[PDB]
Amino acid sequence: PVAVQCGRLFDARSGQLKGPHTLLVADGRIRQVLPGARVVDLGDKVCLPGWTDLHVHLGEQSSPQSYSEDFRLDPVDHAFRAVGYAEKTLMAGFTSVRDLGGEVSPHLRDAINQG
Amino acid sequence: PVAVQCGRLFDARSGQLKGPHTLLVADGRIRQVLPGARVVDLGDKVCLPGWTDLHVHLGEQSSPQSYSEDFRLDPVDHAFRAVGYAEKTLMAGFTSVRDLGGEVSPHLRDAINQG
Repeated sequence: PVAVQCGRLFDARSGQLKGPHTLLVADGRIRQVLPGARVVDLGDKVCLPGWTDLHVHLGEQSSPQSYSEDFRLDPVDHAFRAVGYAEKTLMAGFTSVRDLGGEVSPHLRDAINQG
Repeated sequence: PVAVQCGRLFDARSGQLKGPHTLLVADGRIRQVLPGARVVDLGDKVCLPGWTDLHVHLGEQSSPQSYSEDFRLDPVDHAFRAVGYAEKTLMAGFTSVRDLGGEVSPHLRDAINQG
């Protein structure tokens, strides 16, 4: 049960920035948004929900050697690179993505969901 | 029957440069080498036998896009390029070549021999 302390809350539904707020997190879900249990301090930070990227290709990245690469590399190499690509995407603030092509993402999703 | 007039003859067998000479050409072969019939003047030129290149690949040429090209191009394109490559080779003084790899040269040789 971790209580997160935020100096400023962004209301996605309306589109306005509210004042200080306290979020109660339990069981992986948000329980209470009481304005104002381990404590997390973010007093000097603007609090926002996680971002979603509705168009990504986590199995690949463009390079000067991209086109010649489609006959030399196996999907295992693409998975080994997608590990780092997914970590980079998560650290940038995007907690969800929609992948729009490639047969490694269904396996990457299964691996991520299993921890 | 064309008589070629040469100011200086190179003797390949011995390796020395001789003096003026007259070659008699008939039936695609050399008949007489009399020292001295249509006449060809090369008085200011050193005459030498045709050259041979014992290692060529007339079906290809190296380029920055060479490796990515092995999955996109068909042998017909390679033949169309080998036409110009063979003309360039012949004009440089090489009347014979030994080709050491590629399945277009046996067809190029047949085409050249047929005229």
